[PDB]
Amino acid sequence: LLRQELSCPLCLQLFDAPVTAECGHSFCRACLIRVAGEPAADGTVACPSCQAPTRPQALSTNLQLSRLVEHCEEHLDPLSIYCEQDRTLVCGVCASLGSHRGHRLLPAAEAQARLKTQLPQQKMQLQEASMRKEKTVAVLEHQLVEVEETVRQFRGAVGEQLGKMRMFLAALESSLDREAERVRGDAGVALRRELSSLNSYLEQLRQMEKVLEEVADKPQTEFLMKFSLVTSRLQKILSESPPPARLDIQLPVISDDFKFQVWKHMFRHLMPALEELTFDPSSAHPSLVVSSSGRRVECSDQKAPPAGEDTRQFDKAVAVVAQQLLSQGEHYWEVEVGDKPRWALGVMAADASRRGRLHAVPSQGLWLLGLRDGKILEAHVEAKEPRALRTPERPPARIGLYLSFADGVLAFYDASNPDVLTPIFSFHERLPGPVYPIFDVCWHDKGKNAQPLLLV
Amino acid sequence: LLRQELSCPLCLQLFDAPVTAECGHSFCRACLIRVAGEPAADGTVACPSCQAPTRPQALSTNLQLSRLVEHCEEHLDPLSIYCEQDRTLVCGVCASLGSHRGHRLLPAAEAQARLKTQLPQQKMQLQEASMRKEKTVAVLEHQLVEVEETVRQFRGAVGEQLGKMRMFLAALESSLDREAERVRGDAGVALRRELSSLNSYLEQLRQMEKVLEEVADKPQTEFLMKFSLVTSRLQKILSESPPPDIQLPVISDDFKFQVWKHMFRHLMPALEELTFDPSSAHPSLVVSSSGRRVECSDQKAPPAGEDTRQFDKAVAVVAQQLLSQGEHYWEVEVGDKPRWALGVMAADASRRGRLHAVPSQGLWLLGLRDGKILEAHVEAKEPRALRTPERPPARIGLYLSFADGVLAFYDASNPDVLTPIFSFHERLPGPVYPIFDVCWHDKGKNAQPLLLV
Ligand SMILES: [Zn+2]
Ligand SMILES: [Zn+2]
Ligand SMILES: [Zn+2]
Ligand SMILES: [Zn+2]
Ligand SMILES: [Zn+2]
Ligand SMILES: [Zn+2]
Ligand SMILES: [Zn+2]
Repeated sequence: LLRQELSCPLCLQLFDAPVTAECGHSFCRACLIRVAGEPAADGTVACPSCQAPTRPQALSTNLQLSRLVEHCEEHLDPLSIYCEQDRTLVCGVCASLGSHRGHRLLPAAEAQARLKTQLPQQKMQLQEASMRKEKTVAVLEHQLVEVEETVRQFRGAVGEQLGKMRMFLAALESSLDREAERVRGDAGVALRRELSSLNSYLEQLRQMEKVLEEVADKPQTEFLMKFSLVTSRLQKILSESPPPARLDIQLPVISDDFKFQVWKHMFRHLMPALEELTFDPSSAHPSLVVSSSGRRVECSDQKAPPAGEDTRQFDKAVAVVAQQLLSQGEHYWEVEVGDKPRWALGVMAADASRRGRLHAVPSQGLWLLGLRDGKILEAHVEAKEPRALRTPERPPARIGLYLSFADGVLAFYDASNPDVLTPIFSFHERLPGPVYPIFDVCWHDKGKNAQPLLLV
Repeated sequence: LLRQELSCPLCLQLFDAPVTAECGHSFCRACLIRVAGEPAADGTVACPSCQAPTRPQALSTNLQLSRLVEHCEEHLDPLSIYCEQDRTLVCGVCASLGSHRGHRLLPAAEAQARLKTQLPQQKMQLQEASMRKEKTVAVLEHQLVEVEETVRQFRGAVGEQLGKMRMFLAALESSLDREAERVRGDAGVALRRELSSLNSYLEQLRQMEKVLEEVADKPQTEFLMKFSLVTSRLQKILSESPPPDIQLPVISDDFKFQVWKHMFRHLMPALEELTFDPSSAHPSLVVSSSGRRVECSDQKAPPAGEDTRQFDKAVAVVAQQLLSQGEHYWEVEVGDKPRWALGVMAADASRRGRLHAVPSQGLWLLGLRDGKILEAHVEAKEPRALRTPERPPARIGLYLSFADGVLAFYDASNPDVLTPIFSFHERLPGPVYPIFDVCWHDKGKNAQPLLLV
């Protein structure tokens, strides 16, 4: 093992006084010194091999292998043959004795000729190992940068999740403390108006008391003069007898009901940017009259003219789609429905045969929903039969809708109060998209389906 | 026909030079120039009775008798006769001429004798006016203190309303970014260990290349030495052939909802480490663990006593303490309990007599029997129920605020978050007591141990 366990990959010197580390390794001194990079100034001097460090300040000087050691230094006979059964080089005397008296072999000259011939193949394996190690280096850089930049995206989402409600709270507190401060200004004006009034009154009253104290002993003429003057002024200020009442504030004060309604108002007012970039009539229909930037809809008393047959347009399906749709991000918009007693909403891809709303259900991804007669829901869902819902204790007025993607986050909830929305139903599952959601209003229907339909 | 401008009715002093201004009033200047309170030292422009735009240099004056005279002295006849149709006292010439040739009057003496008699009565009226002025000053101070203390309460509610979610967001971001930093540390440990490995590999590869470059032209002995050494080490490293992914739960797209869910939990109102009260305790509800955890067994119970603070038949529990301001939150578990009851009552109803005691007298009820048959009653014939959700119910949450009667108790099928399924709506003067009851064993299975906090 002079060349098997006593083979330093760095030195192959005359091994004596090996340095032992807490990793469980024995090695040489300058051989290990040849490794550069990490001095104790930058930190640990860990073993690059076995995940167990050892500082140069924890010397456990153990020379066990150096004392286990004992041309050739044993026979003056140079190393002679590499064993072909043991796969080991020894010297002729040291080989025949001990190790290699009983194996199969190949002669030394032939073996070294084989090696001197095969040299470039091992060099190619060397540069191939270098190529693989650099492939792994590139994987390392790509993985580390992808991780830290995904962290960049996550911390940015954190930043925006902060910013939404942070700016909301700042704006609400500022608005309402300025409201309170303007009430302060009004009350201050009132109190200083009464201040000026009553301050003039009492100041001149005490002036009057001192003046009468002086005038109590004047001759009869000016005596009566001042008497008449004071009589007139006192009768005037008693005619100006103001019957005063208190103020009776009705300022909305911080109770402990606010939390619910204010928290709904923020739950609504969480809203990213504008979606006032309108629709596409690419499959529009006859029976409707539109206005208000082409947005408010109804029907009128003019029979509707038919349309020539076209491939994309429906046979009769009187519905509407829009223009924009993405496959990333978030979007919001707001509508109202008025007194409309029957309508329908759903969504469809490029796959269905648009001409004909015959038997066609979300079984093929032809997603449906509708309602008749005020509140009578008809939920055609992944079952050929509709379902119903609540009859709420108040009529529904507006609608508001929002889209997020990764979960197929579809959102459409009533907004009968612009301060606060009220949920109706959702389906927490994913849709690939973007295909279009489509929305339908029925015909004139004798004028019964002819009452206005709002939007902004 | 007011003669009020004999002098200024608000100054009663020397030369005035009356101002005819756009306020609709006749003004002086020294009246409030010598005296502060409505001063020009800060830019005041208001009338103490109208508050109209007016400046002190719009003079349109009269100096008739001021230039004439230097006692009436318009005739060298002092004021002589008081007039009664107009309540004026003038001199014979100035009265009879013009003003007072045709009125009711008092010539000489009775009126001024009345005045000399009534002097102290008008002084007493002056004391009354002083008392009224002090009433108005006290109203001023009361308004000042109410205003500044309303500012106190509003700014304090603002501070705490900030602090709750401000500390919540800070804590959540800190916890999760430190979690991210620890994931960074893990990735750093992996990359630096592989760094040490591969840098040692390439460094000793460079050593091998330089050694072979130097030594490729040496004698055969050390040649064969190197041959065997490299053979052994290279077959060792080919045996050491490495045969080579974070699953971090990322934010969802509905993620905003769950973040709001956890905030809805950790809103952090006051803590209620104050459990039930055995002020009317009974046998079959054994309590332990600082009066928290309760059980019961198959040994019959001593019969009922009779006193003030004890129930009719209900072997049940009442509460110790309750105030009239603030908020109180808690989270509960029910185990496999299929039947129980909770409610609230005032100091008026009797705890004796198990007849149909109902919220008809404001004795508000809620209960459950037989697995999931909910029974929540108000003044009617039968208690009501609701949809029975599918995912198994585990835990409960409850909340109280006082001034608005904010009563709350909602499902918490995951203790992280509650979901509103059933509660009532009333404001109570209070504080009236919450009471709690568990029914019998029914072979043991109707009575299983109970917990809170
Ligand atoms: Zn060495
Ligand atoms: Zn030998
Ligand atoms: Zn051998
Ligand atoms: Zn004056
Ligand atoms: Zn005025
Ligand atoms: Zn006269
Ligand atoms: Zn008269």
